[PDB]
Amino acid sequence: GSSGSSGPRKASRKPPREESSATCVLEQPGALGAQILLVQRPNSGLLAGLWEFPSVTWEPSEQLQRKALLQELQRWAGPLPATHLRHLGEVVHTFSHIKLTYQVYGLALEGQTPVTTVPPGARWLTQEEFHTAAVSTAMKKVFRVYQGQSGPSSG
Repeated sequence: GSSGSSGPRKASRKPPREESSATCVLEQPGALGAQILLVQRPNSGLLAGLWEFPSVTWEPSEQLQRKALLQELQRWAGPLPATHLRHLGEVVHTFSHIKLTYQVYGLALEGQTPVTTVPPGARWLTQEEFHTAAVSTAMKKVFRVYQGQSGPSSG
């Protein structure tokens, strides 16, 4: 009985109070070692026009979420795996009179083919580059979480 509506983007009807989204972290091997991807929103104003990992609307089904979750990612990079995707914890930030629910997702290319492609709305930075990057707390929290289950060690 999921009450409330998801995706206040459309015609302003429901309050932001109920806002859920599923963000994922895309990483790929490089000369240095491994760099992640960071996209910026066209929005302008408060918490608008900032850099942060790509995300998609919230899905009730553990499958629908991952499915669409990738769709977006592809829009930026392109070829995105499926099995490599795995949910790693979550990030829920409580605002003054609002409640946001971000789903932390990790996705890295063990040894698959690179993307060597990206639109003018997405930039490929490193792990140390992201931090210094202007990112909203919410997002900054998703990273530390994604780092958890992630290591170079064999697999």
